[PDB]
Amino acid sequence: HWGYGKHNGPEHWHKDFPIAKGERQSPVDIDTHTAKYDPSLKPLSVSYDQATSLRILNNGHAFNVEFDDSQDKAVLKGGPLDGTYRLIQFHFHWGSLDGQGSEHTVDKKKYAAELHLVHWNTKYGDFGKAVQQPDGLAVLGIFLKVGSAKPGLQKVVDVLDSIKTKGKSADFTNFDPRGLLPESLDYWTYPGSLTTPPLLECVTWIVLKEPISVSSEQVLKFRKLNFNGEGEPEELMVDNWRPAQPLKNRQIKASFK
Ligand SMILES: [Zn+2]
Repeated sequence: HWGYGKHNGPEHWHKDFPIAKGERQSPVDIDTHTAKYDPSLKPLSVSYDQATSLRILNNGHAFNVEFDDSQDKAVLKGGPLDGTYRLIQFHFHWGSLDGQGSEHTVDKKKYAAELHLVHWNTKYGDFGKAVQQPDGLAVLGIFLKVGSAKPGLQKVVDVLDSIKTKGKSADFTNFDPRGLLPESLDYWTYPGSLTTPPLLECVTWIVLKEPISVSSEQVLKFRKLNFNGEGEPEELMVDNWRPAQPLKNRQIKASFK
């Protein structure tokens, strides 16, 4: 099965998922000088006040913080988007070392980690139908650098001991994802894909320019998670990132000058 090891990592995924070599794959390098300001983009609207988190799950590739997406409770709209996109989960990608871990890069710079807040277009009814559409998902990507602690991340960090291994979940109610956002909502946007198999080309990416800072202790706790299940040989969950893919026939647009 696919993963992030030498024998099953990103360079192998195309054998089971040929779209891995497709025309709109993610992540990409964001070349800041080539991205063009688009004055027709609108401000992002991130409306998370009524978010209902439910559970946190180690799925063997990352951990997902899952939300109730059966009503418009936590939604993303505006920016490049037409319509309303409902938050279903967030997760991170991170490195074994502070100098790598992000999926997107900025002028080839790798951040220590990257947060993905995943939303689906309500016009398609359910996430499973949305991923079959070219405008099915909107993913808000936020870079993490190591410095000061992010207070709003600590509740996530502290539950990780209870979901160490693949297949473990824990109750995770009343978590406010607003505590993971930077000050500015300036962003880059482009059409792309899921960054894990099945790699479907269904995502409008919105990548924030401003990173958030997390502490060394916080990222060290991410690195104590395991890819394996309980009772199996320990393989630390680190370096769960796909590298940048060819931009091909795409333009990255900036919301800011
Ligand atoms: Zn992701």
